[PDB]
Amino acid sequence: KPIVFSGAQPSGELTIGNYMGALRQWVNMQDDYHCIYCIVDQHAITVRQDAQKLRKATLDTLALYLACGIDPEKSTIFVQSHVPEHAQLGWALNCYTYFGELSRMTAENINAGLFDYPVLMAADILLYQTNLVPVGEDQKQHLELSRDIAQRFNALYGEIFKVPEPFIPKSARVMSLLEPTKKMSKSDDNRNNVIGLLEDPKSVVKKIKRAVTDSDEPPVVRYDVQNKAGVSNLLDILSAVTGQSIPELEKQFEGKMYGHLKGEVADAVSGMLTELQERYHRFRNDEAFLQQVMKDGAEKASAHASRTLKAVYEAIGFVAKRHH
Amino acid sequence: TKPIVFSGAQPSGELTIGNYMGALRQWVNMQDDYHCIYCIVDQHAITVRQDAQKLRKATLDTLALYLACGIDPEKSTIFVQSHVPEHAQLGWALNCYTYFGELSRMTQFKDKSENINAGLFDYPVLMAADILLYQTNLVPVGEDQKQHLELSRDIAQRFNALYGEIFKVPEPFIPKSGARVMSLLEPTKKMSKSDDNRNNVIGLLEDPKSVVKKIKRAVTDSDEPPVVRYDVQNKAGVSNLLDILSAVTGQSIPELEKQFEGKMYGHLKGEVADAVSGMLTELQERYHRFRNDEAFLQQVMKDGAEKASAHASRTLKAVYEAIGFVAKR
Ligand SMILES: Nc1ncnc2c1ncn2[C@@H]1O[C@H](COP(=O)(O)OC(=O)[C@@H](N)Cc2c[nH]c3ccccc23)[C@@H](O)[C@H]1O
Ligand SMILES: COc1ccc2nc[nH]c2c1
Repeated sequence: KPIVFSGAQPSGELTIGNYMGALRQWVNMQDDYHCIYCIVDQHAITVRQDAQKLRKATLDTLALYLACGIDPEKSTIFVQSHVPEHAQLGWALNCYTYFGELSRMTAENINAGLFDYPVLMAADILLYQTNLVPVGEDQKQHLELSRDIAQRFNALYGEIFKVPEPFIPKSARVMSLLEPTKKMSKSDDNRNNVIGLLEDPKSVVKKIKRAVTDSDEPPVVRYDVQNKAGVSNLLDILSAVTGQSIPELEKQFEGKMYGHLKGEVADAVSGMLTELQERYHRFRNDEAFLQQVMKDGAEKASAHASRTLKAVYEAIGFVAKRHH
Repeated sequence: TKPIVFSGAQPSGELTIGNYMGALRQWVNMQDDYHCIYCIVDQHAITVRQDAQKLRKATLDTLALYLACGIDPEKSTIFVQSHVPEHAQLGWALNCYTYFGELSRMTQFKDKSENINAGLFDYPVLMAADILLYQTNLVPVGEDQKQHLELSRDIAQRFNALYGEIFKVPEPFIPKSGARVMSLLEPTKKMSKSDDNRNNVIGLLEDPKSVVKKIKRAVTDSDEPPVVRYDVQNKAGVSNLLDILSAVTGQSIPELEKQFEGKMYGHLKGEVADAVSGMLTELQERYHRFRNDEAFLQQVMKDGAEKASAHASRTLKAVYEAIGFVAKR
């Protein structure tokens, strides 16, 4: 099976765009690939965090990924800081990364971590002999650096690393509720644009009801991204939840207004979210289960990570560690 | 418990008399008075590109040389940096509490700057992690590491202010003489352990006969008559020789100045060559005994890494608890 590596930020509150797009897709491909999910708490501290919130957010992220359907028996899920090999390889790879490359990544009051984290990101991927990396547009420059580091290192010492590839195929279109041209992003400043995975029925209704549509006369529920971005976004969201086709939904809403569309979308999204929240709260409230998931995952990751690091360390020419 | 001493040296190039006077000499003398931990910093060495076989050999060379200088494994903890994962772990964490401007302003980074890698830029942060891991009180180094040591104090204070008494704020221990030994043919420049011109340097593993010839050819000055007195502006070479003689013998500069009244640079150089040649002969005798005893070197690295890991993990656990990571179970 090809190895897939995904970094999960313990800070990003996931939206329905994250779930119905990328996540639900990957939950269904756990028997096709050897998937690795890394909760990146060492990346998170590049921005200053409240200590207690970061600890909570780490566990919130673990429970939500399990709630979405990540299976710790099939996939490997773990906390980044629990595996020392990431930092160990991170430093080694600093020495085979040009300063110019990090300065070219798109002044003196910035912390060194925020400047230097793309090297740790490269080490995260290269530790596990990774074949595929699903990235957004924003993470593409980081993957190229990881690929350039791997090729540069292999040219000097032989075939130590796999040169990773991006996962090209896309999933599910979910746009922002008040700016349907812009995609629904977890990083969005305005939260009225997004529907979080842990939102209750009343909060979704309020946000869906206020979603921008259009001033067509008569009002007509038809798919058209150019001219009816808002109405089209609501149909896409409804299609993603229920599995019904857009033309099937256009037939369903024939002679119906936007208020009735918005009601069916709110009803459907909350039906999906309520099952996901049952799972979330059940996993999140069981500390013994979360501890056992983290131990097994870190144990799995560390076994594989140490094999690569030992080869990296042997190649560079360090004296081998004495054990007992 | 005793206050803690930590220091380290790179296994790259070949250690000089400069490295001995500014650091190793103080390391040997501190062993009973304080709890001493000394480290071979192979992770710092790879910031400059090494041959793989040369790096492995240089690590074991450096270990043997510590032992030959008088670093006793029964008194001090001696280990290889890469054998303790906690150095890289804390190093990353301290990156997030170090400003970019602090690293870009570094003298040592600018001088070292074809292969300008991120490790060379990020060098002082890992050095801070080396020191702060062991609750270090004193750091015996040469003058050229003063700026690096300032940053690890700043980092320690900055972190402690936010999270409490996690680190000790370390203090430099720079010697009165031999803190900055200068090049023999270029006494305005520091003696390096990777100088292209080898005649600038007195290697610790260099043939004493060859070392005596380098001292004889060391540049002095055009003063008429020749006078042996300390003056780094106008008499850099003579001052460097007086400084070397002071540090080997333990005698002060004014003591030596009186001793050389009415004498010239032939007497000065004869004394320096004699004192240094005798020290390196004895040092190299002990060296080959330790260096060829692989089982002894294997046991020192094992015991040292074990002692280091126990202490380093105590500090890292508290750092990780403070910053808000979920603890490893
Ligand atoms: N010409 C000279 N005259 C007098 N002293 C000198 C001369 N050249 C070097 N030194 C001193 O020798 C020690 C080793 O330096 P390295 O370059 O091996 O290695 C270095 O420059 C350190 N960054 C290694 C290190 C890494 N982590 C640490 C933590 C604590 C202390 C030291 C370290 C140093 O103390 C240095 O000040
Ligand atoms: C890029 O990752 C790393 C890893 C360990 C480190 N220690 C100091 N800087 C570091 C950077």
